[PDB]
Amino acid sequence: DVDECAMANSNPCEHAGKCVNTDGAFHCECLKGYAGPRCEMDINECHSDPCQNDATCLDKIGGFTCLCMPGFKGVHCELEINECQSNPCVNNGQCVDKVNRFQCLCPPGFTGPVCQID
Ligand SMILES: *[C@@H]1O[C@H](CO)[C@@H](O)[C@H](O[C@@H]2OC[C@@H](O)[C@H](O)[C@H]2O)[C@H]1O
Ligand SMILES: *[C@@H]1O[C@H](CO)[C@@H](O)[C@H](O)[C@H]1O
Ligand SMILES: *[C@@H]1O[C@@H](C)[C@@H](O)[C@@H](O)[C@@H]1O
Ligand SMILES: [Ca+2]
Ligand SMILES: [Ca+2]
Ligand SMILES: [Ca+2]
Repeated sequence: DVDECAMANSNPCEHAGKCVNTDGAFHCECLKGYAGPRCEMDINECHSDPCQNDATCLDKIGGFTCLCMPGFKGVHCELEINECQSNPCVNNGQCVDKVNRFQCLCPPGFTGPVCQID
């Protein structure tokens, strides 16, 4: 048998996989996110569709990241930002939290996006 893990100048496994010599061939212990007989395959962690609310899943090494639609947040984009948190309405306007925006319900006699015009 040839020791592919010892006689090699560089790792015969891909992606820093750990070479384990066997009789007639060799084995590769793959790090997280890699698969295949030589760890050559990058696992697509986005195949399970983890991102919610029409977010876009980007495949990463041993994981993923979600690009949220505007107005959403969280690991899976499962939360909605509350644009009313900053108290945008003035003149005692009531703030309604929408997706990626707020709406100020103004008391009669006031207009404007945040009820700033008497
Ligand atoms: C397939 O969908 C799952 C829904 O939650 C998701 O967990 C899976 O994600 C992975 O799990 C969480 C993250 O921390 C890991 O890095 C990732 O492998 C997804 O693949
Ligand atoms: C927080 O308040 C500001 C105005 O002060 C507004 O621009 C933001 O949209 C709101 O979320
Ligand atoms: C991925 O990103 C999200 C935010 C949406 O714009 C999708 O349409 C896109 O494919
Ligand atoms: Ca061998
Ligand atoms: Ca991946
Ligand atoms: Ca919102």
